Amino acid sequence: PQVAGLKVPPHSIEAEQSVLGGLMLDNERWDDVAERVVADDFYTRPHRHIFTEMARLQESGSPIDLITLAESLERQGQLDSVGGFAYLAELSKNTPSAANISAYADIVRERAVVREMISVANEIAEAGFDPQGRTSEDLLDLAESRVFKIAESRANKDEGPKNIADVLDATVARIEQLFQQPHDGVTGVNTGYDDLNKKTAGLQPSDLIIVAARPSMGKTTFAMNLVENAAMLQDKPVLIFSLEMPSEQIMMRSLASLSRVDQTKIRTGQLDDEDWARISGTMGILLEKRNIYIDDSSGLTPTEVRSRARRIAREHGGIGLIMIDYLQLMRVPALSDNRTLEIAEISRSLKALAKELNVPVVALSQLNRSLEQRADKRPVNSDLRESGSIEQDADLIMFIYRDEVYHENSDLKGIAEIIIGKQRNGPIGTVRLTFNGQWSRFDNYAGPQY
Amino acid sequence: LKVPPHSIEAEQSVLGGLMLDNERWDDVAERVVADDFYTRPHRHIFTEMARLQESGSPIDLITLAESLERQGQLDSVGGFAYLAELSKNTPSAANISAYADIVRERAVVREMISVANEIAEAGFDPQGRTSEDLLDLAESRVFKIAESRANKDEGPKNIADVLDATVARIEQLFQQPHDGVTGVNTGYDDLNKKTAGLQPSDLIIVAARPSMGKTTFAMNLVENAAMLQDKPVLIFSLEMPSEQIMMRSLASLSRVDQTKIRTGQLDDEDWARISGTMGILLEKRNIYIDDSSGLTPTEVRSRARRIAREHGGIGLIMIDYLQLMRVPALSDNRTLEIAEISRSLKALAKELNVPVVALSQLNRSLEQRADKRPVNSDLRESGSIEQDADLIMFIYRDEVYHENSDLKGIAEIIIGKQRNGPIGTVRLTFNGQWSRFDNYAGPQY
Amino acid sequence: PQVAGLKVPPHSIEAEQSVLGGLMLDNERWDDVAERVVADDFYTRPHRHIFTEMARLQESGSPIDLITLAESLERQGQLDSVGGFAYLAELSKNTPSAANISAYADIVRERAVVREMISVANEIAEAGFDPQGRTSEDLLDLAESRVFKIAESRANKDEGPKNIADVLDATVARIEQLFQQPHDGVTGVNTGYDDLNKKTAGLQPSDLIIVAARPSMGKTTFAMNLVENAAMLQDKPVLIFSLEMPSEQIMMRSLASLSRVDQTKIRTGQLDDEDWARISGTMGILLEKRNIYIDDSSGLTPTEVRSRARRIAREHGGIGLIMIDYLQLMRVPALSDNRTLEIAEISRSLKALAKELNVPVVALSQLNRSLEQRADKRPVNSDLRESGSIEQDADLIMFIYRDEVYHENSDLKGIAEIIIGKQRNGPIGTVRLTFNGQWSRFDNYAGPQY
Amino acid sequence: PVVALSQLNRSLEQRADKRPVNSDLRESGSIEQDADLIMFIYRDEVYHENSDLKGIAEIIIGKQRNGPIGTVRLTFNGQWSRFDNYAGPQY
Ligand SMILES: Nc1ncnc2c1ncn2[C@@H]1O[C@H](COP(=O)(O)OP(=O)(O)O)[C@@H](O)[C@H]1O
Ligand SMILES: Nc1ncnc2c1ncn2[C@@H]1O[C@H](COP(=O)(O)OP(=O)(O)O)[C@@H](O)[C@H]1O
Ligand SMILES: Nc1ncnc2c1ncn2[C@@H]1O[C@H](COP(=O)(O)OP(=O)(O)O)[C@@H](O)[C@H]1O
Ligand SMILES: [Mg+2]
Ligand SMILES: [Mg+2]
Ligand SMILES: [Mg+2]
Repeated sequence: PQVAGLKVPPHSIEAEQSVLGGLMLDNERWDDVAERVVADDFYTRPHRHIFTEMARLQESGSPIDLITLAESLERQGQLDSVGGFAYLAELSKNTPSAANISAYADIVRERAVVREMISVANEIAEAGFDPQGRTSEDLLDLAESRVFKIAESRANKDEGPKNIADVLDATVARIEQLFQQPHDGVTGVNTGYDDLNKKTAGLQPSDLIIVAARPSMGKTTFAMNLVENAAMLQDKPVLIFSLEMPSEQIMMRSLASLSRVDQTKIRTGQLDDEDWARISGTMGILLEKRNIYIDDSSGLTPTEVRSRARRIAREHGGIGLIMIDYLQLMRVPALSDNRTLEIAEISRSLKALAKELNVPVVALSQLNRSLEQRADKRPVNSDLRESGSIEQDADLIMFIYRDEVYHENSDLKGIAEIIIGKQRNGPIGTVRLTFNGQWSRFDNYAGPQY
Repeated sequence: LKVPPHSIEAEQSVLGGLMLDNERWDDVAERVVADDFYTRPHRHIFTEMARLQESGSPIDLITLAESLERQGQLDSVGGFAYLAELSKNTPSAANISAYADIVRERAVVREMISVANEIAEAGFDPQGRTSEDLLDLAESRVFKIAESRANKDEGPKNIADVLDATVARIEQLFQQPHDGVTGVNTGYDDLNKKTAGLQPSDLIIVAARPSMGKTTFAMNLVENAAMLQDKPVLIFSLEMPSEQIMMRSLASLSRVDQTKIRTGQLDDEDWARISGTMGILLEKRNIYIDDSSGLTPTEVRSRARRIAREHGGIGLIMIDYLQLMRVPALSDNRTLEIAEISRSLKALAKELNVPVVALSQLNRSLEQRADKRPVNSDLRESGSIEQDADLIMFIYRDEVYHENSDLKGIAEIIIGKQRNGPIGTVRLTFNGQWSRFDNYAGPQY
Repeated sequence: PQVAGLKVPPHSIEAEQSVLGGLMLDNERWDDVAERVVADDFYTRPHRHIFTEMARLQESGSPIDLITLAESLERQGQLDSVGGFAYLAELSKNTPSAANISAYADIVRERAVVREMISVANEIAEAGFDPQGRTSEDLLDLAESRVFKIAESRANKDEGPKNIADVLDATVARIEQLFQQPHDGVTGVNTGYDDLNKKTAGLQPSDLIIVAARPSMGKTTFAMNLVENAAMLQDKPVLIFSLEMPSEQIMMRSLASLSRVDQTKIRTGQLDDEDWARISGTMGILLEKRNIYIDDSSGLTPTEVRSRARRIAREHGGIGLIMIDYLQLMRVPALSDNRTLEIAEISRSLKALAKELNVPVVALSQLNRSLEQRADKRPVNSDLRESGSIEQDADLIMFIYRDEVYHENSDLKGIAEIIIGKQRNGPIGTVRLTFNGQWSRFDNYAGPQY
Repeated sequence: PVVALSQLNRSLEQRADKRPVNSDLRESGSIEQDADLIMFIYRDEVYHENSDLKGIAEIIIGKQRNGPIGTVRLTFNGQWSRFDNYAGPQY
């Protein structure tokens, strides 16, 4: 009957059956499950054992679907204790589609934690009635312990609140490591532009830089210049998620910058021996390193972006930089109707990413026309209208004003000034850069002052 | 075999030995309170006799009976015969302290089992609550007994039991110098007077358009309250990691600009301040920091409980750029998200007897006003925090929105809400390269 | 075999042991169980009589566990007669969690109905075949009364529908008891504001008052003044649920208001002898009385509010006032997905409480900030957006406006007006009061008409 | 072989194209897993009038265990309930 079954401890075996075989079908969602779920949150011995195997093996063994699991279990030699491969095959039979997993990873936690807490309550009571030579303070410190042990068994790392001295020693090691080598003016990533390295103090390793201007001001060119220089200097990856334009134009413009010959003398082939030599030079010095990876997709969400980036992270080493062109595309199905909160959540998640990996971010944007009808037309932070979320999240913003698009009579055609709208860890101001942009590159401007 | 453990002749013994010796009253009262006992009549006896020991000394048999008649309560305690049974029996000696002690012990136990059973109830019939919103309940209810010393975790409170704590509060400060302060000192001799210190149950909110160093101000607060006070503090930087936080606070102390530190070059003049503040900070270990990515309020509560379980009790908190906080279940709608956040914050602070400091942000419908001082109706996040809070401090600083304006190197603290006091406005300075506001010793505003 | 297991009347015995095992192990639940179960709902006579004692004691003698029960059970001569002490120990030995009771008392009621219906069906049929020379008129009224006796066995004796004449006797007795004594215009509770009792006839005793405003008008002060006054104007308790802020501030405020001194002379300590005199007076008047009870809780539900209140009601006297502060914090978690239904639930439940005890209920609120864009700002029934159920349940609503926040050039300084906006018994109006908040109290205003 | 007809949730409706797929079949995968062949169906005379597919029926196949997937065209003359083959432009 049910009355004899009512004393049962809550357990949801059905989803617990589904989840294992669902991950046997796919090892791509495995991290989001490993975080949210732990062994003891499985009810019985065998499922728990199988998840133990499937969790330890991905530290070393990539292939865990059906049979390398048998190789593992052989190296443990615990055949026919969970039924071995017999009941394992009975399990691997199940959920041959396994579309999604999240709720089936959450209800486990619900039932597991509830069961555990209630066992604890039972213990507290029946201990209070059978005290066994004990007194209140000792009677109750155990209660503190058994209550706070639960979530402590689920926390994973020292992610918790850092004592002061640890972060202190970390920062002091940074100061010392920097004190060894020359100052360089930089405390992070270099951009090449020495005049910019001062104000910015170098692109810092934990931030969400933003760059912005109307379309034909060529912000995209500047972003590619940044990643370009940062790739040639470092011994470390970079990444580029260009959305609007596919990659076979990206690389043409990249060679236009690196190689200082226009697109037209490349797509055609009118290039002289010196020009052939410089194209071959950029080719050969990129070939040795091969830092860049590119995803020239159509439209994306931050959730996919974290996966695509962390895959590169685990492939080799910590990354050095990221770029994102024309931010406004990156969707979110939840708020596909509204836009304000959409941009808010985008910026939020990208900040979270950049902190999750301790690496910078570039992330461009568009502006609103209305600065046209101000008659000075110089950008300010009020101009880009996205509810001003980015004006809060961002550790850095800067703008571009190429003089020649609006005015032509003026003599400063071909010069472009950067405006730094806001910076967290420094001052604001401006700089002056120059533009020989039939091959899409900026360079320094060693003129008189501004 | 099993029973909610009560002793019942110890109780009668205490009542009897308390009747004949009216003076034997503080030795008891320091150990026992009405709800500590088991039955109803003995409680009402105890509290009426307390009412009599207000002034009336003689309380054994007859004056008690007469008062208890005046409240019209005789014979609901048995009767006058059952009463005189007590003075008849138990002429015992002064083995009275340990009686009250064991009775208090039994009461603590009974309370413990009651809590455990409530936990089991809410484990079986959660009423849509998940586990996250359930461990919160459990840990709170247990912690309230474990930390607390008055061991009456839940219930209403009759008044005398409240006035005792109130007047102990009003007592302890007069002995020390009061100095206008109650709670925490910010170190700013003008703000202390408009505030009397960050009172230890209140949700403070800071609010400003970004480039104002509100982050800097809050760091300055927790810093000064880390050194003056001798209890922990917490700093949650959802805005940025701790390697920047450390440089900034250390800079604020040593009065050396950041651009010199991270550059890695500096003078003996500066080393003599760095080493010092390092050591003075290190021989306390006040601080704890968390450089997380995205937090719920429940995680905040959890971490805080574990801290105070370690040792003593915290005294200040700082949360950073509150809009990042997201309770995931209601991520689809934003207003209720903010409301639940602020609710949880308030209950946290009230639970631990602390202040809280929570930064925020503002809507840009103020810039077109052409005056640009903030006020209450400027922040549009449903106004869910305007109703929850106790203290607010907007910030304005003229040398952003103008270059030539003749208030250079000055900010100001526009207060817009005060739960226990009045409002005002204050003048402070800003030297943004070593990141510390200072007092404005000058004319008024 | 099992076939002969079908003619048995349905019953449960393990649940019947487990219930009593929990109740004997814990007294906190008797409300719920007695709100689901009655003596005859059990199977046999012993467990019936046991439940009889375990209710009839908690009527007056609260404690019922194992031996405080047996000490009464003996005096009716029933030891070693309903199972006895040795067997009765079994019930307290096993199931020492008291983990679930309510479920283990639902099914008993189910089977009890299912059995007391069938025992009636058979007893109707056999008489329908053994008519005894009866006639239908003498044969169907018994069946009526039989079927209805089932539901009568459960119903509490004093919740049914009353006749006109008894109610009318109560009414005339009320008017009589009034005319034995002056009237003062009051029909219940007094406040201290004679300007208010005329439009209100006092706080009536079975209602849901609401006191709504913008943040800084001072509603909290007003409610505290009300309960503060009704303390000394009565010989009967009160309650407060200061969900907003804890006791050590509330009592400072209350004390101060009673003694006409500012808070800033207490917590500072720069005060006079006249001061301490007026302090000790109100102190020694509060403590010779023992009316008030306070609850510095954090977050609550009506389900717990009812329990905390009824504990007070059953301990001593019947309460005569309540206050609840900053209502919005009251969680009822099942609905927290939504808010409109949440407020509807709370209002519904508080109304039901107040009427279940025949007492008033102050309860505060907040107003949405829509009025600001109107330039009149005198609040009205339309600007509170909390499902508008509070606009329906309430037998009274009294907003608060106070010009010297919005304007500062005021011809209307130190004056707070009370915009009543709804009434269920009297008429509407508007009251004019004065404010001097450095000690947080409102006062009368002997002044011009309006 | 065994034919076994079935029905579809209206969950497909709001998609603005309303051609079925496998995931449109909300049946806890109870036959998306325990099947060998599927052939969803569509007929554009239903959802839209200005669709230039008057008298068209297409056999959408979200799955075939033993072979390749596809997408196929037929006609429809429901006035006596029969399908024919399509001899027109390709697909
Ligand atoms: N053949 C060319 N002649 C002149 N300018 C060029 C040529 N090719 C590229 N550019 C410059 O490169 C810039 C890149 O701009 P664009 O890619 O449109 O910016 P965004 O990516 O923001 O749209 C252009 O604004 C343009 O002035
Ligand atoms: N080293 C520095 N040199 C010059 N200005 C600085 C320096 N550090 C900070 N600032 C200024 O101080 C302000 C601090 O703002 P911040 O602390 O980020 O508060 P918020 O997070 O609200 O912007 C910035 O506007 C910045 O311009
Ligand atoms: N100690 C004080 N001195 C001067 N004014 C005060 C003091 N305490 C409170 N006030 C004023 O009186 C008001 C009290 O109302 P309050 O309790 O804040 O109502 P609410 O809970 O609705 O905010 C405050 O808003 C404040 O303006
Ligand atoms: Mg572009
Ligand atoms: Mg900040
Ligand atoms: Mg209030």
